[PDB]
Formats: sequence, C-alpha cells, structure tokens
Amino acid sequence: LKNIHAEIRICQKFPKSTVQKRFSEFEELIKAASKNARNWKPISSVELFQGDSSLNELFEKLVIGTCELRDGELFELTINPSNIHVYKLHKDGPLSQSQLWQLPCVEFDSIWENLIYDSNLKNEVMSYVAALARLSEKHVNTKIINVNRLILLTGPPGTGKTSLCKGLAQHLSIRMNDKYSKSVMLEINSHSLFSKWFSESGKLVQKMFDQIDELAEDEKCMVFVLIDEVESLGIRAVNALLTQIDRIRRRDNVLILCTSNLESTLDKALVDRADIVKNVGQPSDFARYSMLKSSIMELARIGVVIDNEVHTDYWPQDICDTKAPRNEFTEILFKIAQEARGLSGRAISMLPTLVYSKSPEETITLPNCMNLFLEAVKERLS
Amino acid sequence: KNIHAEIRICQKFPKSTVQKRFSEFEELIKAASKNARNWKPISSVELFQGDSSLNELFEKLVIGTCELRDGELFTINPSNIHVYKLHKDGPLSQSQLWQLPCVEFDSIWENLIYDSNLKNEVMSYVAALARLSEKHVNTKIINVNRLILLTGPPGTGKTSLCKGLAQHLSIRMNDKYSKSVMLEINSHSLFSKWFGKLVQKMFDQIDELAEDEKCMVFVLIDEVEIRAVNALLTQIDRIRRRDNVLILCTSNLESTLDKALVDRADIVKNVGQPSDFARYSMLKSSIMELARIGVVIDNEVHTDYWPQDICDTKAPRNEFTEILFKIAQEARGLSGRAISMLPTLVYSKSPEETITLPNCMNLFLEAVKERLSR
Ligand SMILES: Nc1ncnc2c1ncn2[C@@H]1O[C@H](COP(=O)(O)OP(=O)(O)O)[C@@H](O)[C@H]1O
Repeated sequence: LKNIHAEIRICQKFPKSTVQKRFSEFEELIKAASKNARNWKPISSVELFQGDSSLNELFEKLVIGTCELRDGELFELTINPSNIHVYKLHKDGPLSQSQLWQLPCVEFDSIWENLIYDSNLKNEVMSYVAALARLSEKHVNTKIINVNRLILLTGPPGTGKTSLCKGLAQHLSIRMNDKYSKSVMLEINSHSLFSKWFSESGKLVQKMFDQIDELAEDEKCMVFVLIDEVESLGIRAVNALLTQIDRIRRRDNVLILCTSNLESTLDKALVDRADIVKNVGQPSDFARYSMLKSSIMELARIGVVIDNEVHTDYWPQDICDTKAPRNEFTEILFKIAQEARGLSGRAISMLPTLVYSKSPEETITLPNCMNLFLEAVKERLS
Repeated sequence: KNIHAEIRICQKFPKSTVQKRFSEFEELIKAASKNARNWKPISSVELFQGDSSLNELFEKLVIGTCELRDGELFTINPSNIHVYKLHKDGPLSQSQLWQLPCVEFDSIWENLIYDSNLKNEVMSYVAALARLSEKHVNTKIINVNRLILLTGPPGTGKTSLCKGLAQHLSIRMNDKYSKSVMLEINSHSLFSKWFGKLVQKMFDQIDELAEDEKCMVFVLIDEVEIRAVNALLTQIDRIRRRDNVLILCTSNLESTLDKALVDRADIVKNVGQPSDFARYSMLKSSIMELARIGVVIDNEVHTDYWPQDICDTKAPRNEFTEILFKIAQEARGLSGRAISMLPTLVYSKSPEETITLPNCMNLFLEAVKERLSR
C-alpha cells in the first residue's frame, strides 16, 4: 500500500541525537514488525521467530497504521522512511492556567487503539484532519481554498468524542513532528466548569484566548484547542468566544476541536464555521461485543478472569465480518451485547467493576463471567 | 466462598512471632467461626480456652463476608486472613491526616446500622475498585475513576461509613500496601467560609505521599454542596490518575448538584431510608438546636442526663436518650425532610413559648404521630 506510517516510542535515556545516526536499524525493526501486525494496533515486543531480539533494545512501543485499510486489518510492504516518526512522550502532566497538555503525553497514549467503532469513523476523521493540518502547514491561501481549521464532533455523551479529540491530537503531534519541534494542547471546559462562569459571562475568555494566541505566535509549534460541552457555553461572551475562535483559526499552526454532547439542536454558528461535522452514535451490536470482549481480555491480563478449563481457541474471539464460525461463548457474549442495547460506550466501560464486586471468588471463571456480565447489564438498564 | 479475617495485635508483640504462630490462628479462626456474627468483633477475652499464649497476642478478630447479610450468624486463605496493628495516635490537623488503621476508626464500622444492607454493597464495590487499581488495569479499556460519591440526609452517618470503609480497606490490602493514610477535607463546610492557596499546598503533600507506590492514599471530601472550586477539581484529577489512591465524597443533597462530580464518580450510592439510629440523630440535633436557641430550656435536668450520642449500640443509655430513641422508633415512616420540619410543629403545640425536656419529648412524640397520620 502506497502510504503507511509508523510511530515508534523510544526511551527517554535514548538520546535523540543518535536517532538519525541509527535510523537504518529502526527501519529494519519496522520491516520485521510489519510481518505480523494489525492496522493501528501497537506492538510492544519482537518475540521469538519474529526477528533478532536485539531489536527490542531500540523501542518501547511501535504502531503501524494506514487509512487505506480497515481499523483492525492484518497486513500481508514498502514504507518510505519519511513517514516513520520516532518520539518520546512527556510525563510533565497537565498544567493549570483551561488546562495545557504537552504533546505527546503519557495520558493520551493508549486512547486511540482502545477506541472502538464499527463505522470506520476513526479512519475518516484521522485522514481528513491530517489533510487540514498538512495543507495548513504548507500555508494554503484561505481565500482561494477554504480551510476553517475547525472540527466538530457531535452525539450522545457516552460515545467518547473527547477521547477521539485527545487521541487524534496525540497522533498528529507525532505525525507532524518533523514539521513541528514542539506540540501543545489547550483544553477548555472540562467538564462544564467553564460554562457557568461563561454563562455568568466574563472578560477573561479574551484573556484566555490571548494566551493561546501568544503560544500560536510561536512558530514551529502546533497548538490544539479542545472545547467540551460546547452548547453548555452556547450571551455577550459567546460573541467574544466566537470572535476569539475566529482569531485563533487564522493561524497555520493551530487546530481547534469541538465536541457537543447534545444531538439535533446544533448551533448554526458552529456548523457554518466547521470544516467537517461528524456524528458519533451509540455503539452498535457489533461494537458493543467488541467492548465487552476487550474488557474480559483485559480482566484476564491482570489475572482477574482466569480459566484453565477453556482454551484460547474456545475463548471469545473477534467477531468481525461474521467470517468465522461463532463460538458458543462468542455467541453467548454476543447475546449479552443484544441485551445491552440501551447502554452507552462509557457505561460499558463501567460494567466490569460492577461485575467484579458481584463475584464471591477472588477470580472469575469464564462461564460464570458471562453469567455475571449479563446480570450487571440487566441491573444497569433498570 | 468469600470470607476474610482481620486480627488486631498488641503493640508489644513483634510481627514475626505472630507469623510463626500464624497456623494456629487459622485453626482458631475456623473454631471462632462456628459461633460468630458477620462483621462483628470477637474479643480475645471471649474465649479463654485454647492458648493463653495465642490469646495474649491479639486483642480482637473480625470475620466478614459480603455474600451474607450484616448481622447473620452463619474456607480460609493465608492472604485472605490479614493481621493489622493499630496506629495509637495519628490524628493531626493542618483538614486532617489519619494513619490507617487507626484506633479512632476501628470501632465505627460495627456501630453502623442500616436496614438496607448498604454496608456490604459499598464494601464490595469499593474493594473491586481497589483490587482493579492495584493490578494496574488499563484505564482506557476499563474505565476506573476511583472516585465514589455517597449521598444522603445529615443523619445517616455518611462520613463515618467512609472512615470505616477506608479502615477496613487498609487491612484487606495489607499485603499489597505497606502504609495507608487518609486526608479528610471540609468537615464540615469550613474551607469555603475561610475567605484558597492552601488547597494547592495540601494536595501537593498528598502527591508526595502518593509518590510511594506501596502507600495507600484515601481522600475524603464531605459536604460537597468560582476559582477555588476549579482548583479543587483539578487537584482531584491529578490524584485520581494515580493507581494507589481512592477518593470518597459525601453530599447532603440527593441530586441538586450533579454535573461536576457525578460524571467523575464510578458509582453514586444513596444511603436510602434513615434507620432508627439515623432518625435518632436527626431528632437529637433538632432538640439541641432548640436548646441553643432558648426554645427548649430545662434547668432541673443536668447536662449528663440530657440526650446523648449513641456511639456504641449496646452501651448504657440515659433515661432521656432511651425515650428519644423510642420516639425515633415511633417515626419509622417519616423521611429525613419530614423529621427536620417537626420542630416547627412542636413549637406550635407548646403554649408556654418555653419548653422543658419532658414536655419536649411529649410534644415531639405527638408531632410525630400527627405527621404520620396526615
Ligand atoms: N467507542 C468507544 N470505545 C472504547 N471506549 C469508549 C468508547 N466510547 C466511550 N468509551 C469510554 O467512555 C468514556 C467517554 O469518554 P469521553 O470522550 O469523555 O465521552 P464524551 O466525549 O462522549 O463525553 C471514555 O473514557 C472511554 O473509556
């Protein structure tokens, strides 16, 4: 496939100066890792029969991803060394000032891979926003070609729009790391803390955006602006906000992301200002299963769910495309997903800890796990 | 299927010698299990038979299981059986910091009485959050906020439940956590009135304590009900991210202030109907308020014989407290809101504008029966 990217996280103790010098060894790693890899699914180690274990001394985690393939697809390759980016995440943490995030940070790193959708939504947003960023970096005339530098995600509260914005900025900061030396993200109104004072109205919306502006005045640095619960905000201040929004988007090295927890009453002013408006719905039956399966598999990783009676093949597998014979356990779990139609994405993430409390035993058997999960679902719906 | 055991040991005896006699403890707990109450303490004195040497070591033992009801009267793991040693004097103010398990919190869990099996549900759920956290479950796959909000009227002993919960967790997670510490903020509603800069400071000290991975950190914020609030919520997040911490919150409002915290909470549990002991607390609080005002004045009866706090459910009770508890039983149906409005009706019945303690009891009792009817 023509354009595929690779993100590689090195150690802090690994000197960045030597990276370009040992760049050849990284490319060998990527060739070996691609022999068995899933799209956008991170590999943390090169195991036996997959290549020299000395390749493990190079990286902490690598991701190989493309927008040409489905979100989970396995590869079957030609990767230009310009699309492979090496990075180290900052652990500095969020700062009070409206929270400032240093990108890429430790907190955002595992978001993207764990976001589950059935509509190829992740690929669509990723590729489109990358195009907006790529164009903007190349200083496109806004008059000739219309680039708003704003993106809007809408849907119910449980769909994880914020997580999309976090993870999206995480990837873009790495993707564009050759173009930008430093990358920051400013998050506003998380959650609805800003809105009440904003409803009361104040002058400091200007003051807040003026600081973003200074950070935007800094070139070779891209800034991300996330705005949560937009309609909780949007009244003298909403004009200042929109005016301040307009000032910010004019910069080439800036990108603003909005999320609206309300559906079907979108503010006309924001839709008009958006490059793209994406609706994120509550997960479908296939997506619900995927989340439930991921929860169980994670519960098994930490040793919460252990069962030696049933083997890996018999364990619930990926149910994608109905291309494999659905195991009864795979089927029973799917039946649970059918019972969990009302539950949101966040609610499904909440389910495991409720299941854990119900279980008497310190460790849950797989057959009982299915039974407990079903009970929690029913209890959560009531 | 799931049973734990906790054992308090005298400050004298070392921790190794107890480990040597550990096997004897297992055989002892099984024997003590035969005749026992769930989640109720068994004293060393209770059984003189067996070893005086083994009984010299421990002060009391508590056997608890979440599958059984609270007081029911009816299978051992060395890990499931824990061994704790009380911190004699750990309350220091700055907000307060507690070293767990402490002596003060040690007897409160057994004195909490709910009609709704509330203790077991909360115990089980918070334990699940504690275990999941300790195993470092990925947040992005399985969402664990490690923040818990408990809501109910001022008489239902919410903050005590949090204290007793953190006490038992430090003992249950004894093997995983070497040290356990709890910070209690805003008890009660004191920090907002104070004018801050201190909230950033005290939370920074928690961060320092929470830096130790072996340490277990509890943060209890009670009476939760613009710049100071944001700063408080931000600090909550930085702690919330840590794997070794747990945030316990109590609110007097059932549902008025939801947006900020409810979303952050793993679970929001309501206490439910007030128990007999809860309604007693609300009735006593009203009478003392009427006394402070000057509505209820009695110079014949001394302060010792006035209604007192029932800290121990089986301790001796004064004649007046025994009466007020009876009246609290009389009002089984009334909600917390109804009981808090009774004093107005009580004062209405009194012709004297000034009320003695015996007449205060009679008028409260009448007011209770009239509001039940109507
Ligand atoms: N599609 C999904 N896949 C995996 N987890 C999800 C999904 N949707 C929601 N979640 C979980 O629910 C939470 C919702 O996060 P957030 O982005 O704040 O939701 P929203 O932006 O819709 O309010 C996330 O932390 C995530 O763990």
